[PDB]
Amino acid sequence: GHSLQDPYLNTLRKERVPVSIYLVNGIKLQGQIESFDQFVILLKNTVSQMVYKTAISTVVPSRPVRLPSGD
Amino acid sequence: KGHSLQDPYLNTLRKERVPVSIYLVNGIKLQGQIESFDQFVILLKNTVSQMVYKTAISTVVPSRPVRL
Amino acid sequence: HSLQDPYLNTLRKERVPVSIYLVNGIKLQGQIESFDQFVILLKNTVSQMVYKTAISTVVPSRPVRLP
Amino acid sequence: HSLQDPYLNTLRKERVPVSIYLVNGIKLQGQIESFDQFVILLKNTVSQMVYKTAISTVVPSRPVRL
Amino acid sequence: HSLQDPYLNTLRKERVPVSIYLVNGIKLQGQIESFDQFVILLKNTVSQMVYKTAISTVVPSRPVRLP
Amino acid sequence: KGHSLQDPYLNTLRKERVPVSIYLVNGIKLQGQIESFDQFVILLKNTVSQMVYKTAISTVVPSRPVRLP
Ligand SMILES: [Cl-]
Ligand code: NA
Repeated sequence: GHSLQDPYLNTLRKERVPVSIYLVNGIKLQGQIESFDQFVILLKNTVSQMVYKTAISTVVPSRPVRLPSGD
Repeated sequence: KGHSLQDPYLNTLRKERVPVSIYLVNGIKLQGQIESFDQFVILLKNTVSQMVYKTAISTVVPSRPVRL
Repeated sequence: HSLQDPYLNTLRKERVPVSIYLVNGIKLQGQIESFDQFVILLKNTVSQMVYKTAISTVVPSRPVRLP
Repeated sequence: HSLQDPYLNTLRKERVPVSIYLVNGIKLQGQIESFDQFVILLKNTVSQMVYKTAISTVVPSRPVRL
Repeated sequence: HSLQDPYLNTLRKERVPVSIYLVNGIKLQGQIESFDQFVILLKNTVSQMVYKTAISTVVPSRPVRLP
Repeated sequence: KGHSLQDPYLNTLRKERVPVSIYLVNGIKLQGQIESFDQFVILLKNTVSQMVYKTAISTVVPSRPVRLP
């Protein structure tokens, strides 16, 4: 049922857009989205850290990105 | 019943481009307009469009009264 | 939902002033305008949509009918 | 289910005063009037509806056996 | 599930003292009297039912040897 | 996208006994090696042994790069 979530994350991934991921505790993670599934996002820099979507509040691209639908 | 209220409510905000605030469970206030949404996230536009997980949302507050 | 629906419907139909406390301790006040499985529309200055996942307790301002 | 329901039911039937602590740390107190899969109705001056998703612990004021 | 269940059942059967840390940082202590899919019943100085949704970590006072 | 990323990722950390830090939703940082895990919990071990609910985890951060899934 991720008809917007999946293509949006896929676009950020394919375009290698640096993102900020804000967590429910206010912490801010930064990096590039490497992969994701129903439950987690793999966010890359020094290592690739695995972020649980339950703990995410908002994903903020570092620059404007064009949604395609269909990814 | 859901989302018999939530969907038309967000869709109205979307179509009418109503300025809104989205308050998160940590207390953070996001501001902008609803660009689109699905079952689990809302895309909120301002300088970029940020994707907000509904799990993390407490309230959505339109900047003005909206119809149905 | 067995208990929520009648309880919220009584509050709505009777226009009972209510407080809704959120999981982070914030207190909202107003009246129930409508609801569905996942959200409550809380009226005052404007109608704000509250996600039930973010609600801890709903406290009426006066006693409400059984149930 | 197998523990939760009989436990809340016992508290309800025996009218045992309980404290319910929420995930934010706030303490509610009253007697459990009814409950379902999602909420507990907790009675004193008014009956307040508590979402189980927001509960940490239910602490009975006295020893209860199920 | 395949790990949580034998782990909790072992702590129960062997009356292992545990500390249960909640998502708000609060610490509960006691021994596990019983549990089901959604709650843990903790007993001792304080007797109480704990919702797993609110738990961050279960820290046994000594390591558990699993089946 | 991804199929199940979580299992092979946790399995690599488990099998290779890779030191990890697990950050919880309240900001608390746990450290150790992944002893085992299932769909809902992770058993972490070293200075303290403990069972962590995934519902309470924000991010798992390996101490060193982990092989491609
Ligand atoms: Cl009442
Ligand atoms: Na152990």
